[PDB]
Amino acid sequence: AKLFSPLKVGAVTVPNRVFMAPLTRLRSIEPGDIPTPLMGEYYRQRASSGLIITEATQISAQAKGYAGAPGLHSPEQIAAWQKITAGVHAENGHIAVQLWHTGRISHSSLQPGGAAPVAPSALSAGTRTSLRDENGHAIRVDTSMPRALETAEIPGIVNDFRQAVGNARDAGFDLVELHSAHGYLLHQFLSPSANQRTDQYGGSVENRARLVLEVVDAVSQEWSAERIGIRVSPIGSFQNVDNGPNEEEDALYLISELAKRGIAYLHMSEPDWAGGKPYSEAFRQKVRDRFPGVIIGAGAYTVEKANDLINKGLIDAVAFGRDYIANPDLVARLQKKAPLNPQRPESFYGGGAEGYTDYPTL
Ligand SMILES: Cc1cc2nc3c(=O)[nH]c(=O)nc-3n(C[C@H](O)[C@H](O)[C@H](O)COP(=O)(O)O)c2cc1C
Ligand code: NA
Repeated sequence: AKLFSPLKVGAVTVPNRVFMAPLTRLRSIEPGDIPTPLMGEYYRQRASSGLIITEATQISAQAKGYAGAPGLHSPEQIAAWQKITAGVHAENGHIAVQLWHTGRISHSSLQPGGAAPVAPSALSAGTRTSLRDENGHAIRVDTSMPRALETAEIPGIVNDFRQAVGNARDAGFDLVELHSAHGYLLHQFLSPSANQRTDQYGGSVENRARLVLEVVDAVSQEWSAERIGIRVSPIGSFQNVDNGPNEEEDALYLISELAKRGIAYLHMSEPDWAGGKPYSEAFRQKVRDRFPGVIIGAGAYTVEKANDLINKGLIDAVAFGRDYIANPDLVARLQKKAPLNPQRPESFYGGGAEGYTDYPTL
């Protein structure tokens, strides 16, 4: 029953702890990377969630690495998001925008001027991203070799997160979630496998965490620390980005730095979903010891797991991913122990209403 009780999340009080994890769906309008009324209906259908966390959204045009992913850096984008947030709030829902810079998980055809994408170091991501073929359908393509950011360019990255959070506030969102996970730009700097820099942003864990903490500080001053959430994936390997040979201690360092800044929540994307070893309770307790604020757990969660960890005080809420794709009233289904619709993975990425707004309620 506690999974269905209210929770204060920074400045915002949500009615339950069944959260919608951020899910890239690649249905935005190109050119311009504009959210659509169809996306608004998708999110409106899921506003019984205690907190919707949007698909990852570009902080700038440079941030783009997927065709079809939305932006929050242009007046067109802001206007369209404003209708989405209004739609969710008119269902008495709550909504946070996940903000990313994709870094080296990108393609030069998606970048301003067709230039190479940026990263902490000029090292191939060794993975693929999603473009659109001439008929508008998602296709997987090798990422482009990135250019290493100059030291003097790091403030511009911070400044672009800062402005994007300003726009998130103007656009009506309740919170923002910094995307510091899954091998995108912030995680690239955190990871010794993607970051081989020789300036103050590479090497030691203090140098590697510096950018993400500069971002947290800037966006907290732009809006408020109690409006800032962050998603991390600091244990295991994700999209070919690992967390180095001291991953547990390094993770606990970052978590303690985040706690010092009073942020609204810590959202941990666990490896049990991808194919790694799941968090031990001893690790979870070390996290909790360092982070007394809201912790969101994610990745292959049962209701059993959710109750267990919530009743134990180790997490405060759970973000459901694929089950939210297929079940707009997931909250009701979980309370009533009803069954779930089956997922149609062939329509997760790209397309239109089918596999998106056409999953039914009880
Ligand atoms: C289609 C799809 C899109 C996703 N998009 C994002 C994203 O934009 N940002 C992010 O942080 N995680 C993203 N994820 C990871 C999920 O948010 C989630 O954490 C993961 O799938 C495991 O949780 P689950 O077992 O409930 O699906 C995505 C996953 C899927 C399947
Ligand atoms: Na040089």
